[PDB]
Amino acid sequence: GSSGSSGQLKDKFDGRPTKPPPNSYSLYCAELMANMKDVPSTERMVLCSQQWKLLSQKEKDAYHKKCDQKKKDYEVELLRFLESLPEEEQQRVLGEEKMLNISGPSSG
Repeated sequence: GSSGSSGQLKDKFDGRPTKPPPNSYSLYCAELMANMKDVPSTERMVLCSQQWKLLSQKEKDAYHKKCDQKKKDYEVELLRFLESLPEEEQQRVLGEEKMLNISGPSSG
């Protein structure tokens, strides 16, 4: 059936699950650009800023669910995958992803 006709040069959908966006803002950016087929990446990126500024709270909240939702799946897809790999493997993945739980120098 599908023996991999073509490949990629990122290698993101193999080592780790679907990486969820940072927040609704960045998420909407990809959503708008995907719809803005008749708009250059330069206009799209700029549009996402305006379209996001005009969007109401109820509208922005909708995108928030998608972002958070992606995190839920990312955790599961990452968990089922991690456990699937040995300690050594889980260590590398855990020492790169688990270490970065969305934080900086300190909570402040």
